[PDB]
Amino acid sequence: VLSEGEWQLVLHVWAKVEADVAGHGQDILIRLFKSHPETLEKFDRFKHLKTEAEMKASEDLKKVGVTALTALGAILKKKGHHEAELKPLAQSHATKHKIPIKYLEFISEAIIHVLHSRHPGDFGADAQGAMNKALELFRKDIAAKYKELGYQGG
Ligand code: HEM
Repeated sequence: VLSEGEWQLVLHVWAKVEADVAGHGQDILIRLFKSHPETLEKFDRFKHLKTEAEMKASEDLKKVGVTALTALGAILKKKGHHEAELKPLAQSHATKHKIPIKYLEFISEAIIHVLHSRHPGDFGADAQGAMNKALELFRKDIAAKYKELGYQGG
């Protein structure tokens, strides 16, 4: 799917994320919630967080962000050979929480935005394209695992 060069650009910027998984996770979630507020409804433990400062102060939100970016990091490092990592995540998202593919599109946008905000010198056009392809492949494979479980992802 992705070229070896595209994967290298993906994993190069991901190494920058790993310098501060918590801070990236916070900014991505807060960007997702501000750009698409309906996504905040999937997090009942976050309903009382009304301001950006309250979200940044919530260790719970921070930990949830770290858990997400950790799983995505492990998937990206498989360079497309991620069935074993993607199936449990698809099941969690399709049976417990029911997350539509469109919401995975929303957070992908927030991921790209935060990465370019923090690392423009390591996230120009070729790298953005590479990361977009990797996230597209993630969403496409999650969608197929969704259907396999009987959840159509809408
Ligand atoms: C790249 C995108 C995402 C990744 C990698 C991801 C990953 C994860 C992981 C690893 C868990 C923990 C599951 C477990 O231990 O069984 C989780 C939980 C969850 N995810 Fe996602 N997720 C993503 C996107 C989203 C989006 C966009 C939403 C909602 C808008 C969402 C909602 C949830 C919820 C509600 C939970 C359960 C956490 C809790 O309620 O305490 N996720 N996610």
